[PDB]
Amino acid sequence: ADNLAEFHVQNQECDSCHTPDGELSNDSLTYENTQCVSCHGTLAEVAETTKHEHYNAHASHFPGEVACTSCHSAHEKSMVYCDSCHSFDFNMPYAKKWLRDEPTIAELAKDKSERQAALASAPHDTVDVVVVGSGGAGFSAAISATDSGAKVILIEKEPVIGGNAKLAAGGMNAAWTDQQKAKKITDSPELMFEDTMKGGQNINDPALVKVLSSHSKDSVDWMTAMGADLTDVGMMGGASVNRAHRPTGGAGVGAHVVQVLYDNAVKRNIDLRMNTRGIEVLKDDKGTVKGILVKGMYKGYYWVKADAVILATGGFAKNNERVAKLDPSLKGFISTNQPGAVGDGLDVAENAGGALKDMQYIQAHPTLSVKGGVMVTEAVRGNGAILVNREGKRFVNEITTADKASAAILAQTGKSAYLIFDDSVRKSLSKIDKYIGLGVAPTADSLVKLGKMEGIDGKALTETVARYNSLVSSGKDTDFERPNLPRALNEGNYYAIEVTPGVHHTMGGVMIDTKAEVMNAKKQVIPGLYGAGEVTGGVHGANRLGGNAISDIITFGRLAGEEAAKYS
Ligand SMILES: Cc1cc2nc3c(=O)[nH]c(=O)nc-3n(C[C@H](O)[C@H](O)[C@@H](O)COP(=O)(O)OP(=O)(O)OC[C@H]3O[C@@H](n4cnc5c(N)ncnc54)[C@H](O)[C@@H]3O)c2cc1C
Ligand code: HEM
Ligand code: HEM
Ligand code: HEM
Ligand code: HEM
Ligand SMILES: O=C(O)/C=C/C(=O)O
Ligand code: NA
Repeated sequence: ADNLAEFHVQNQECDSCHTPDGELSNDSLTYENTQCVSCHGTLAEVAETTKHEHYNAHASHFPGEVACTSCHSAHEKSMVYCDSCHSFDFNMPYAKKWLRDEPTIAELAKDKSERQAALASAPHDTVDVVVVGSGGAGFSAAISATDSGAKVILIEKEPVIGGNAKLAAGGMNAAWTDQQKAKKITDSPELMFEDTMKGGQNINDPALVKVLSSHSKDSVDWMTAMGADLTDVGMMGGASVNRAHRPTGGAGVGAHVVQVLYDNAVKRNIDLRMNTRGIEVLKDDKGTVKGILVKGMYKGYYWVKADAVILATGGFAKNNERVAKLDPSLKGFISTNQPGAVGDGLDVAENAGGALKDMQYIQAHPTLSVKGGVMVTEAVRGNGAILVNREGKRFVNEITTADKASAAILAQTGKSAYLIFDDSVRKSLSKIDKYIGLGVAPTADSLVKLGKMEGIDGKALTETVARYNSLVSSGKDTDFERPNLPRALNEGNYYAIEVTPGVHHTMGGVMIDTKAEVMNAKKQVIPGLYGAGEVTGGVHGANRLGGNAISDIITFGRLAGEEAAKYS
């Protein structure tokens, strides 16, 4: 067969997959996937037949109900979504190499003669709020607005939900939570505020950070009330105390949080449309939003009439060309992001009249696994790992900010460093088992062996750990002044993860006020237009603190959802 449909049509009718009229049920291909499931079983059940020791196409960390058509198209060869970050040994029938080729919003100007057509038609739907983007902000905003009584349509341009949010690992910052107090941590919203302002070099908009710190405990409560487990509280860089909340044992905060929001959305029957890209915010003749034109991958262009559009589209850290224009030093770097985190949501906010701010501050995460091409959480260092260079020496306060950590690693020989930890660190953070599973955490029972495996002087490495452990014992890092020394690295085996900075987060984005309203260049609110999450600028100034983005998208998404419901 040349394609999956052709393969099946040797012994099946078209309506084995299609509706009776043959029309695609919708852009999520809900009906069609239901047919794949009716014969092949759920994803879990498919997974059983495709196990590999350390990976499985059908049993991934992606939350929500991942459609089969996310990777298996019927009438054309299709791409494996995991190939956008990994290079696992897959043999998907009818596959084609991963290649993201999505027109920019500007390029879709080529469809004027179909967009105009769409805009002249009746709206496909009429609701109160359209939320664009199914990351943490979008889901929060959809839920929020629905809880407030608004009818929402939540759209997602990828075949899968979660954006970058589902990849999040280290934690969601919040101060003065019950979760913290359960752990004997003392903190305060003013402390979180102060950490964030200095972490962002005082570029941050103070009123936005006030929302961020003051709403954080509320955001953690809200999530917890929805089913989230944010009881593990870890240390992230640039933080005075542990406040990065995450699931018990130190599991990824992101997949979990997005999973909860998704289940909550499903429970509220929120209309969630996959393969549906927001293209252009529609304004009436008085300049308030009147809807949004979207491009359904299978239904084409259509618009939704709504009083409020909440842009929750994430950042542009995967778009290296845009990143390079704003920060020429990040050009050619690998990104930790999902494939569609390319800034099309900012273009949509900009075409609507939203002004942008702080675009030039683009965060590189210091520790992208060299081997794996994926983010290794800062929580690894927060929980006690150290960084060592090829020379086998520490060279930086590993819990400093992402900007200082990146520059320090890039100044090491080979422009990469090694996270070094033991079984005590491993065991304190379950997320580290995911890296051992990826094959990116080589291990050995001695640092000499470990260094010889990775090309780190073993004897230097061994002295470095012994030196580090002493400092942990004495309670002060006089070498690099790492202010939190949670654990000696002397339990069980030792592990090394080769790391180098990757593009990660765009701290710049659409200008919003404390009600998450998008402002134009003359600082005027554009009625009905809201922005939440990484698509906004001003929250994190020049350097976002680890944990603050997940705090931010829940806080701002919830807030946008409420404000929009209310605005109506
Ligand atoms: C690998 C990784 C791990 C991270 N770990 C952490 C962590 O522990 N703690 C932390 O604080 N931060 C962490 N971060 C940062 C944080 O996850 C992100 O900032 C991300 O969650 C921002 O959330 P968001 O809702 O704004 O956008 P995202 O979650 O990126 O979601 C936005 C959605 O919008 C969709 N979209 C975009 N444009 C359009 C359009 N025009 N139409 C329709 N849909 C559109 C995108 O496809 C995407 O799904 C991590 C980021 C990465 C990449
Ligand atoms: C878009 C929807 C579907 C997807 C993504 C899908 C997935 C797949 C794939 C990847 C294969 C292997 C093809 C090959 O080896 O060349 C396959 C085969 C098969 N499919 Fe599907 N399928 C879908 C719908 C269906 C439906 C509706 C039925 C039955 C009515 C079905 C029954 C089968 C059978 C019987 C086989 C051969 C092997 C087997 O499962 O015993 N599939 N399918
Ligand atoms: C000869 C038999 C079939 C015919 C004539 C047919 C017809 C079509 C048409 C016209 C479309 C595009 C609809 C649009 O763009 O609006 C489509 C898409 C689609 N069809 Fe089929 N179909 C057939 C069999 C199947 C089978 C056997 C499957 C799955 C095993 C399937 C699954 C799908 C899916 C998932 C889509 C969305 C796009 C894609 O993945 O290619 N169809 N089909
Ligand atoms: C219930 C949802 C899905 C169904 C029914 C389906 C169906 C299938 C089937 C029948 C096979 C052939 C494996 C075998 O049985 O020999 C397969 C293989 C495969 N599918 Fe799916 N699939 C689904 C979802 C997905 C998703 C979401 C992705 C990517 C994340 C994916 C990517 C692949 C890959 C990469 C292979 C080859 C497995 C390997 O080489 O280990 N599938 N799928
Ligand atoms: C269905 C699609 C995918 C599959 C099956 C998959 C598979 C895996 C596997 C097997 C691991 C090792 C730990 C574990 O077992 O979870 C892993 C880790 C990881 N993957 Fe994926 N991957 C997929 C897609 C992606 C994509 C598209 C990205 C980036 C956008 C990504 C980012 C990561 C990261 C950052 C890690 C490190 C551990 C963590 O944060 O949990 N994965 N993935
Ligand atoms: O877990 C991490 O390393 C990333 C955190 C962040 O980007 O906030
Ligand atoms: Na931003």
